[PDB]
Amino acid sequence: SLTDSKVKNAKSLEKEYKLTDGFGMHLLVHPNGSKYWRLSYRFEKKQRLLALGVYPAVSLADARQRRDEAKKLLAAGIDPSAKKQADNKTIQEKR
Repeated sequence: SLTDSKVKNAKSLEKEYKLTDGFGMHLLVHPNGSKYWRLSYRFEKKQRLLALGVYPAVSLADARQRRDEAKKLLAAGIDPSAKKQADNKTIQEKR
């Protein structure tokens, strides 16, 4: 399971790598320096990858919330790629 500090302190390498958080979610740490939240899921029923947002715009807590929302859509038979992820307000945006 990831922590805020592991996420913050992860450094880019030569090639992209994934830091897994569980339940299909990972942080992609890209050599471009950017950090992407992603969810692996199955639907229709191929394996797919969902973008959940960009750190630090989206925190680890925020990413887990967006994962949860995607799992709810999946459970209702809705492809979670149809969702505008930004409609999930972040904890800071809430402020």
